[PDB]
Amino acid sequence: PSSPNYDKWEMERTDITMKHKLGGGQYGEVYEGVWKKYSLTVAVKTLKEDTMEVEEFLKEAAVMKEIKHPNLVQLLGVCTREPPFYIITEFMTYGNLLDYLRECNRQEVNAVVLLYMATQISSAMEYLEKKNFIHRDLAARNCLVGENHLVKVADFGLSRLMTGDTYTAHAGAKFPIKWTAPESLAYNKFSIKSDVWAFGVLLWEIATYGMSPYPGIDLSQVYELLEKDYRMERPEGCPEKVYELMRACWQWNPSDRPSFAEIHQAFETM
Ligand SMILES: CC(C)(C)c1cc(NC(=O)Nc2cccc(Cl)c2Cl)n(-c2ccc3c(c2)C[C@@H](C(=O)O)NC3)n1
Repeated sequence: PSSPNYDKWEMERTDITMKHKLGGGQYGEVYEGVWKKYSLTVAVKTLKEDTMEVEEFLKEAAVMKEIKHPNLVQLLGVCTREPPFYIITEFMTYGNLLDYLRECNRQEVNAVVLLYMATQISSAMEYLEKKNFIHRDLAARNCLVGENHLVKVADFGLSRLMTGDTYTAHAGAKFPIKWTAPESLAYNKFSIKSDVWAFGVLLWEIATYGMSPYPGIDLSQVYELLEKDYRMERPEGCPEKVYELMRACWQWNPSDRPSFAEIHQAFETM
């Protein structure tokens, strides 16, 4: 603290022991680490080369210092002095939520756990809304599961890392089409209300244990279908009030969609 200039986030590289990369590789340069002096497992995001990709890294770190919520990824410290630069967060032990849902025992991860996981996310988004932060890529793949069904919303920059049809072209721009609000597809602008759309698809994800949205529909077909008022059907075993919440998040006009504050209230009140 005595230091005049000072940064409470900056700390010692040699405190962290870096293990192998996470999620094999399809989540980018994010590593398992141990912060030995605390016996804490961590997730470390590094930056190689001299590069001027450096600007983004420092944006990310500056965003994360602002964000403080039990259901949002939490910055534990950084290393910016010398290469590689490090962003350090707590390791969520069960990995991403999509795979967690797909690979889980449904008796242990039963319907109340699903609804508890959904309430955690809605609460995270309530906080972000209050902060006026637009997430832009909300999806199970960007949520993380920790101990005892703790869920945290993150953003792994997955549009530049995932191969396949998750991120695709629509009218000459790139989108995770299945999570994308119609006005975002058509006008390439985003809002908290477009995150609300994403939230409704994420709900459907949770409710189906990680099925790919719009089954039976060709991707080139979703905009036209949404415009004709097609929406996904209620998943098997999904609570009536949860499906109604989905259908509200998927109102054509952004102004008819609930706020996240309202979405959380629906969870409290259901
Ligand atoms: C809104 C909120 C969910 C709080 C969030 C969380 C992160 N970031 C993050 O969750 N990062 C992370 C995840 C797991 C493990 C680690 Cl070690 C980290 Cl650092 N951002 C974030 C901020 C800025 C940037 C990115 C991500 C990604 C990066 C890119 O364009 O590629 N551009 C800048 N916004």
